[PDB]
Amino acid sequence: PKRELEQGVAFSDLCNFLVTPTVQGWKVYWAGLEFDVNQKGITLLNRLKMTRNLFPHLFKNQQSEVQTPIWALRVILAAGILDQLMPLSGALNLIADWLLTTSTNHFNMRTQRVKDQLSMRMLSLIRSNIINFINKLETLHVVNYKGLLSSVEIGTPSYAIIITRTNMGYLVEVQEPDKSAMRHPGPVKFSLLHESTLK
Repeated sequence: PKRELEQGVAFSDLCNFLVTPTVQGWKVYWAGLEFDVNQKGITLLNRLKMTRNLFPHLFKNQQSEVQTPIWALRVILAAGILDQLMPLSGALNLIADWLLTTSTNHFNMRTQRVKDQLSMRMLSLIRSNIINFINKLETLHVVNYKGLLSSVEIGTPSYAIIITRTNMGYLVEVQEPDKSAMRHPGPVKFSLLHESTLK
């Protein structure tokens, strides 16, 4: 049955965040997209917590917590979905949430409605959103003294995402919707994804 095949492939590709260890780090395969995530930049972030004074809310703040590079990738995927989002966006939003607020490799479709939504079209729309987003990110300039764009922000009721281009990769942060971390020393989660990962 055509619907059956279609939904079989969409379910498989959207509900399984596939991670495979490699020599340099990790291969991630999700939604038919492939990423090489390496462990570079990892140690540097621990060590920091000039740049240190630029992002005091991350480095000079006992409420900031460094995450894994895979977490950073997942934040980038969710952001990619949400950025155009701002049809059934219910399913999209669920997916983005799963990606960003959890570390599980499988997406439990709770409702049957959600399951019904999983289709070639949904796969297609998600892939296109994420690719568009990645292209946008690649247009960011490194942090600079002229007025050239270096950050994008994706704000939602539940959380605020901020992604910044620096000489060491994309700095990926999630703060509370209000931006309590920016006083004040509100909580914030963050990491670094090397440039190579998005190419």
